[PDB]
Amino acid sequence: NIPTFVLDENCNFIPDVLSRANAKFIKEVLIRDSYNAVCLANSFIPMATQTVEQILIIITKFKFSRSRDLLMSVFRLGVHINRFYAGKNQVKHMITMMKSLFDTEEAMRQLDRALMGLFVDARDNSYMPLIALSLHENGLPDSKFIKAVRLIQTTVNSFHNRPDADIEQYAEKLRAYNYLYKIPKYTLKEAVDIYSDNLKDLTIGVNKKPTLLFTSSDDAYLSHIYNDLLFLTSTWNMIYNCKKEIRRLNTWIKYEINSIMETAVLVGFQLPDLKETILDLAALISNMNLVSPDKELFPHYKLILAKLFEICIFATKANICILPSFIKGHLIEFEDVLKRSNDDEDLNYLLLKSRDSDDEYDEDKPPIQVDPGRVDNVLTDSDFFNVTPENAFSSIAIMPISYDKTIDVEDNEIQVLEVEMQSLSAVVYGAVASKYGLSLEQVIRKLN
Amino acid sequence: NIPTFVLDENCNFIPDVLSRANAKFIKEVLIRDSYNAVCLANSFIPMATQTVEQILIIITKFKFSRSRDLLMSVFRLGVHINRFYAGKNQVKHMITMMKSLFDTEEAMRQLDRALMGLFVDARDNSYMPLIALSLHENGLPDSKFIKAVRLIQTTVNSFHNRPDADIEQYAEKLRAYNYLYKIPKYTLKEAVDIYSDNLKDLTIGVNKKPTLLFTSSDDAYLSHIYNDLLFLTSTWNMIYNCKKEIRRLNTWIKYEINSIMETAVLVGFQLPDLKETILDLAALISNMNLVSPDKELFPHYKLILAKLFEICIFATKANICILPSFIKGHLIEFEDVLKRSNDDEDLNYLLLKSRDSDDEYDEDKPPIQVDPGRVDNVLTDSDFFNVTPENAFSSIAIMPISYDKTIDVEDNEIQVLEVEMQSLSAVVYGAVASKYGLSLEQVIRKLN
Repeated sequence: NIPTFVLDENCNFIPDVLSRANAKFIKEVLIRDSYNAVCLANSFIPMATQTVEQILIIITKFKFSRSRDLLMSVFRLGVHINRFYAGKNQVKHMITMMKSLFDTEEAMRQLDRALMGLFVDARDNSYMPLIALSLHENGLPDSKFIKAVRLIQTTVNSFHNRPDADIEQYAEKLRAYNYLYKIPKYTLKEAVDIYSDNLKDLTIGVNKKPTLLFTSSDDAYLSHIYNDLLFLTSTWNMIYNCKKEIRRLNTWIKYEINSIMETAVLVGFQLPDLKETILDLAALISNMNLVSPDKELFPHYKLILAKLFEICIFATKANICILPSFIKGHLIEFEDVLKRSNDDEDLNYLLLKSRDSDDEYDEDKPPIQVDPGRVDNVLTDSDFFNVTPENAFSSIAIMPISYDKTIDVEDNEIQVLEVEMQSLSAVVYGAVASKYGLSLEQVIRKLN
Repeated sequence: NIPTFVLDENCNFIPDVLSRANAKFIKEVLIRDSYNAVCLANSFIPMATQTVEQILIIITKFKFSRSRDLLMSVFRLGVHINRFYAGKNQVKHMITMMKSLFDTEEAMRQLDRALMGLFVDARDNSYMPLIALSLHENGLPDSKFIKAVRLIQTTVNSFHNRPDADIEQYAEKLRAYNYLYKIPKYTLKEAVDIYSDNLKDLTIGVNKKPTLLFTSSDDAYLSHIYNDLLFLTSTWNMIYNCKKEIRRLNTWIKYEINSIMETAVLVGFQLPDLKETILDLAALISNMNLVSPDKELFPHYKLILAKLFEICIFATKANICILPSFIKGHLIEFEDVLKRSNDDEDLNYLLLKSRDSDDEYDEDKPPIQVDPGRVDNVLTDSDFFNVTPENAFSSIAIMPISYDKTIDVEDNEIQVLEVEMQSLSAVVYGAVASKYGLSLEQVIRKLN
């Protein structure tokens, strides 16, 4: 389904948005079909946010399937940010090009004359505010676009409308370079050919004013203006919806960025070497949230995405299984076991194999991993945890981690219990203790 | 790459876990490569949780990509629940089979005799705690298993060890029906063939006592015991880890189920006809959470999985774009706009275009969708929302919805601001109002 003209060596990431190195990382980790889908979803073609999501399928090669959960979130975010940035620059140029059609009195009077010609039998003068005065970036939201097109369509009894056979199928090419564009009911293939070039030009950002039929000749006057107005209104509606979709991307991005902070902290539980990277990430997101409501956030997006790719690359090279949901589930279990634990039971007993465990063979004495009275710390498993000796005894990056537990329903309101987890660091300390054969007290004693 | 024996028409879901209609739904919405991967990930082959995840890729046919976000979470959960159930039943049988090898006094004396023979030159009696007394379901965790195999390996100085040709690559087939099994350094291909059969039977659940080479032959005795002890210890280590992984799945499932409640609520924003289904889901999850620890939760898992599939099937039939992350992002933006608004700006003003908005054409008066002073309510878009007239004036299923906003860092500690969102219901009544040509006031007055 992928058009060859959206193929790109950098997966269509703008240099200002993502580094060459990071763009290469994406090609390294995805299977061919997924890479091609990302190319299309990240391409110059205007599309609604839901269309981006349908196309965007992120599938890693088998090698990197261990860190899919992380890579998917980050890559998705990157596509959103890229479309946001690219989109803004694109619609700006579209506005400049479409505005230039009638930015002189002579061009406006030409349009005035054409409108007068087509609307010669009009019931009233509604074509002025609905069409004539709405050919700008705020002029034609969906609701007003529908009315404008219906009004144009009433003028078919003022000229001999003889649509080309199969013009509907013929005009389908007008979405080749633009999936946001709503194709109106054109009548002339001659007109559609011109609008095809116009729309392609608008997407590419070609420095060439749009062509209209009624300003290229004098022939078949009214049918030419009829099709031209359909083009003008649909294209301005498309431009309006570009601005709307850019707003929708911006809104999503801010939430994706705030929510991924917990993801990064959870990754840092599996790979504590990332501590400084994660804290740097937190500072970047803090600075982003500090900004006044009116301002442009892209510079923050750029830095944040870069920092997120640092985390992905490291996590991928570590070759452990990055499963933030699995880790959080086990942090919850740890707190629950701790909460129900007895008083001849400290964290050392709960988190760590006893030193002479391998001397125990009694079946009624479950070893620690299957003992419901102790903790199966998945971070003692080499597939879920690694740290260098240099960072083994540093504090971890931490933020408040909680989850809401559904406990009742009152009519339409679901009741929950917030479970705040405040002893999380212990499982990481327990992982270090296990790796290096120490007690918890010994590990903690690394106050430094 | 998928083994032939794991291909299945119900995606290897146990009937008691998932209905045949729901298994068919899975087959309907996934592409073939994804369906086959799910078949393997959901198969009787013992695997570590991380191995399951590496294999489990959920890819929808393009027709269903609109709801991929929901389907991915529910199907993943389903596989986890299935593996938990199947796994518990399977390891119980494995234990019964392996236990039956030495459950009579005559069988025990034969083993003791075998043991003394092989360990004739042992330098202590550690073969008793490490091996003889650890042939049970709690006997051989990884740390002990390593020591046990190392001890067995020392006995090659007590017999003529001439390992078969090409045995270590030949033994590779012992993981065909078991990916959790650790393959030890066997020496005899006659041994490996017996163990291949044993392991295949164990995974399938064949009511047939395993075979040992030293109790089935006479020839070259000591090398037979040597291989048999490697089989016994590795198989019991595998059984122990089965128990461990079952516990890991159970831990993960509880968190997936609690977290998906919010996902379901968000889907209900887009599809309020699901309100009663969502409130029933909350009651099921509440019941599950009520259960004292640690009882068997599968009856609850079963019901909850079936209720989630109801949500999936309805959302998919609806053919709208189900993006909980996107929706939550826009709930957050609505809150912010609401907070920034003044007393001249009521919800009706913030959420709905004015009556005569399509008469307005001034460029310097941005229409509602691109006006930063008002809300672009994505639920007025037919791609994101639908409801039947019968449910248009029912209140939505609601739960507390919050997000942590990262605002500062000090040392290793990340500081956040909890943002709890009130008035979320208004975006739905705003969608209803827009859908049916009503004011917000006209909607809210009709609510109970």
